Amino acid sequence: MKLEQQIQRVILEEAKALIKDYHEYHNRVHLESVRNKKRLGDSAPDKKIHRPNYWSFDKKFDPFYVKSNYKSIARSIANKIENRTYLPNEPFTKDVPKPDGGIRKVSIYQIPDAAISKLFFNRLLAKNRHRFSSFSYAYRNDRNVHFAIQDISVDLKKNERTFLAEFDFSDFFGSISHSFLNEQFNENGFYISPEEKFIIRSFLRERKVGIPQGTSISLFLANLTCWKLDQDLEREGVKFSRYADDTIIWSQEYSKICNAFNIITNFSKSAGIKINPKGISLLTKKGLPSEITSKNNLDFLGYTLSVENVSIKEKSVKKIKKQISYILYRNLIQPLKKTSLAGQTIPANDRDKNFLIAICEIRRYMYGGLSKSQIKDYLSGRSNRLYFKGIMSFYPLVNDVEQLKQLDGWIVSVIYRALKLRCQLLSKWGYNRSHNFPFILDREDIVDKCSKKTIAGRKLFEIPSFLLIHKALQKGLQESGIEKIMNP
Amino acid sequence: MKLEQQIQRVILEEAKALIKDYHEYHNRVHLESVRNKKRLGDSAPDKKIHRPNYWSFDKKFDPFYVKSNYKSIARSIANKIENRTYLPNEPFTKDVPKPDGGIRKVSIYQIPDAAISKLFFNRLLAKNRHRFSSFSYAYRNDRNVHFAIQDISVDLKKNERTFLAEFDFSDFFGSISHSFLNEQFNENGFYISPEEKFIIRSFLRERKVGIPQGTSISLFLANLTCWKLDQDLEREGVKFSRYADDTIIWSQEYSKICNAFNIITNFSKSAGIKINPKGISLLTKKGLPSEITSKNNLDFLGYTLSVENVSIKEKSVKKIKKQISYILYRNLIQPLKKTSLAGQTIPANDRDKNFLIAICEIRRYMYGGLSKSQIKDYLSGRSNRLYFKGIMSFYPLVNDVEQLKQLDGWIVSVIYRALKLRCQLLSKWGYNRSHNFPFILDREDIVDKCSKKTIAGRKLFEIPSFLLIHKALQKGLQESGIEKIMNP
RNA sequence: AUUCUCUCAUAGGGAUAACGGUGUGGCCUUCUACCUGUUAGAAAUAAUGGGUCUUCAGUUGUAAUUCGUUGCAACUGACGGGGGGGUGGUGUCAAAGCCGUUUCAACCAAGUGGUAACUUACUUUUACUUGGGUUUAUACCGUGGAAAAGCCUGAGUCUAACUCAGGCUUUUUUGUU
RNA sequence: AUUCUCUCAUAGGGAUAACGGUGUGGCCUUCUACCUGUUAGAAAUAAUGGGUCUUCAGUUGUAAUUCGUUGCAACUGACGGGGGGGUGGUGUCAAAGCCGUUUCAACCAAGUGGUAACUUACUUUUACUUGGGUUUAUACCGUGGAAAAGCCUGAGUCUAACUCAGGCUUUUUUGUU
Repeated sequence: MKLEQQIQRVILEEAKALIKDYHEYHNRVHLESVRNKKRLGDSAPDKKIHRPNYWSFDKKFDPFYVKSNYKSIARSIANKIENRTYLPNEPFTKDVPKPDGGIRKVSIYQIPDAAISKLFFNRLLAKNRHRFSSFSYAYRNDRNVHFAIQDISVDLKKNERTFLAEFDFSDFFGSISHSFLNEQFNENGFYISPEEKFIIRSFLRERKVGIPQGTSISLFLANLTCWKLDQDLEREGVKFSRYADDTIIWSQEYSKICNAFNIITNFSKSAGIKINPKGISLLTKKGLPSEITSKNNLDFLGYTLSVENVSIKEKSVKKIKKQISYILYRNLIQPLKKTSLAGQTIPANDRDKNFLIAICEIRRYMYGGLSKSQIKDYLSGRSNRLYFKGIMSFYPLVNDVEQLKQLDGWIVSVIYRALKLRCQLLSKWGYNRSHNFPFILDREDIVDKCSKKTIAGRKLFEIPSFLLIHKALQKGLQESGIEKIMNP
Repeated sequence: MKLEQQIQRVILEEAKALIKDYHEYHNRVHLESVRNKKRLGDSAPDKKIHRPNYWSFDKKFDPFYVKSNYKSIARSIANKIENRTYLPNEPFTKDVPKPDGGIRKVSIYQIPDAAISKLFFNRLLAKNRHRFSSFSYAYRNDRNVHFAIQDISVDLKKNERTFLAEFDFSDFFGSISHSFLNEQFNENGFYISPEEKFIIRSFLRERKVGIPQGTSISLFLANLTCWKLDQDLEREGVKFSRYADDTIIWSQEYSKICNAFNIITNFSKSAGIKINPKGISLLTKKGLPSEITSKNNLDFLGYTLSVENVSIKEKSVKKIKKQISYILYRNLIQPLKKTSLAGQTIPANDRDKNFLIAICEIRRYMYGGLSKSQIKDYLSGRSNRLYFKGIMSFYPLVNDVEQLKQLDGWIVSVIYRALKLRCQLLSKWGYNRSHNFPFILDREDIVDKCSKKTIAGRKLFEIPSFLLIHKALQKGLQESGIEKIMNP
């Protein structure tokens, strides 16, 4: 297995995956444009298939070109690696505003360079896995971050008073002396072959200072740089998790968190670059007071973790409500707020097709398309497996039944109100349909009536409920674990 | 995928693997009996193919029978699990003397019971991995124990003064209250489904107190039982590793290790059972003195780990010397110490076939059959891969060049002496062969002369050297990691 | 050309129109309680078309119990928010409260100084689609072929005007279907 | 029978001799520096049969250098234990030492009170074999078939002795080869 063959394999697979993604993109756009023509009638806009802009910045960004000449590309890359002259091209970078007001520098390396990064740094991470800390993650969408969440959640329950502290490592990775990184190469038992060291130094040479964030090589260089910080924090007895440019350190003692603050400062001085807290607080059982500045809720990604429950962050709930509300608006209000209703099917005969489309869209967003019969078959024992998709697949550790119950109420209320305004607009256009099924149900009757309706023998009107799929999530986490439900 | 199909799959694979092992056993016995006939002439004994004795204690121990009726076996097992009446049969247990004077209770569950144990407890371990400690192992032959060794080794180098302590958990697992285990079932974020809880309780019910050791279910129940001991020790800042019924806890502080002793005692009291040290010492750079009782070497499995190097334990070096010495004795001395030399080829014509057989046996035991040309091809860059087998595959973390150099000298000296006694015995029989190649070389000439000799164009007389394959092992650890060399 | 093939190959050459995918339905097969017409049939069932619950907690009875708990009834306790404006009881010495009655509100909004819009969208990542595989129809990205229309340039007769040649843009059918 | 197939199946029924593997060599193909006969051949190489090194550290010169370091020479520094008995120099006021010279020792043994044995072996596990896959020969575990020998039991003539039937043990060839 020569290096050229490995490069050819990896580059071909990366380009093939990107080509499959583009194909599915334009196919999806066409299907959506068919449905949008049906929805918005003549007013419906026309399809506009885009191509990722960076594809034109360089030809090796474009997956199709790379697939065209991946053998030559890999041939030259292999020669460059063997002659120790390889240097990755410039990543197409785009700095993006962050909610704190900073900039998250997105970096897209060209397909050959990203293929090399995966091929080498995945091997390095696999071979040095036991040398790294437990909860170190590179992306904030990393599925395995949920394990860290679990840990903190468990502690926040068992420890009824936990001192926490949060930190931002953005400037560390933006400007970390490459000398420090190169010093760490032969410490802590790391196994980095000479060629792997050359590739590391080459990706660092294409850069000048800092580690490229949100990339294949991010996790390795981050763990390699932060190995001593992890070791000191582990000796202090503090528990910690780094995700992307954030770090959370929790303990049952105040002295420990203060000593961790000192450790982080000393490691920053050793690095020649500073780490700044977002900073320090105490989480306690709700109702119980606190001595230091305290907060009874911690925002960990899309989770609010408290000593009592794990819930969905308020921003995540607002986003879920935004998506459901826009589904109902797009399907039941927007088409009827257009200048003309030419080619827009009007609800009649006790059938509103737009309402079926909206309910199914909400079910896909929430359940993934599961029926309440399927979820109950899984919850009873009839079914030995349920596919977990939709929004709740991203919040598998939620255990706040009240939040889900409130969202159920909100879904029903918004369905009623949107249907009511749809009736109002329809009557404005000239169609009186208040007596028809979609518009006659009271809010306290929508769920029952919809549960009873059946089209094609399948109950496709049942209003999706968060609590049912939450029960299913709990059973599936007691049966498979986080990893299985997050990815099947 | 129904439970019966899963059970059939696992039982069939277990039985099939055991049948493959037996087939290879008797085939090896035949090949060895051919070679032994050629070696010991008429005095060579006759073949005696055995069958594992426990196969006759019950018919479900025998792989052939289990393969005969694995469908009915799995059918009944699945019904028993679904009706919550399944109880594993009695393991064929055999207490064995331990070097400390204790008894290691070997337990072999019947093939269906062991297949169920794997099927369920491997799933449990996979789904609760991140809830367990890093260096927790069930068997002392577990390959991954080497990672824990790496950790301690690294610390013992970086920390030039390390307080260590060792403990024996044998009585803990021999008698642990099953109530304590059952209490831990719903703590620490563990995910144990009701059926997995039933299987755990069933294997515990077949037992009365204690966890069956050296079994598929050992690691899960041990980690589930010791999870609070691990959490307490991790909060104390002590690092630790449990392997089978042993635990090593190390720190850079004396207070920490004493507090760990207190933690272990408290956990013992909570368990209703005592954990006793083998106990406490300081490892320091050689030459430097110590306050407390100190030792500059720690025996971790077949390793002696010191602040300066990782070496092979003295018992392991004795075992290696025993194997090499017996190879030379069996091939070059034993045949000639028989009553008659009927059918035993006598060295002549400057060719001793027995010496070729012995050198090749030593090469297999040491290198795995590698030629020095192959190892140097790998060490130069010519070859991109070398298979790592033989004795040194079990000691991949050795970095003591002096020990290997001394073993090289010992190999050459023993070869010279065994060949000399072979010449003496041959002359006693009537064959004068001191002038011939095998018996004319001085000890300072054996390696060179043998290196030059070639049969079939391949240098099969070269005296195997530990230092060459040690260099190869270091390169393969910097190129692949522990896991890759340990198992290809 | 995103196909196929050559160059000591992160770039350049050629040769052919194909390659790569998407929704629906079909078979295969993974797992799926009960009651039912009506088709076959001798009560063994299968495809079909209609319907019901299916979860969690406690109490009690019962059986096992290695003293963690476990199977079965069978009774109730939850199992679809919040807010604004009016309005009845409560429920107190007033009043918080909290029971219910009607209207308003597509969401953010239980809020902004104000409240609309938006899904190929905003974004620290807010990210994914209906167990696995394969073929009748409707398709899709690019490329190729054909036609039509418009514009520009050049040439011949030449006042006009007509004809031809080249280039550019747009729109339609197909070989993958 | 360890093969194939049936029983509401951790157990029982049947039907056939096969099933499951091992060493060697062959092709396929994964990676492999240099110099060479002698076979083909027009110097392009291929199968073959002989040979050499291939690692690490420092110094110095040189080129790059984001100031971690990196490519290339080219010089030396290691790159095959220990012990017992004699014996020479050193190397000191003696002496430890430590240079080398010869003998003894299969290992443990640089030790036990003593020193032999052992590999289907001892054992806390001291545990594995030659990159992946497949077919000419030599085989293997079990099972089946055939023959021979020995022993026991029963029956017929019966003093003996002979014949037949049944059971048990052992050893040899084969269908997988």
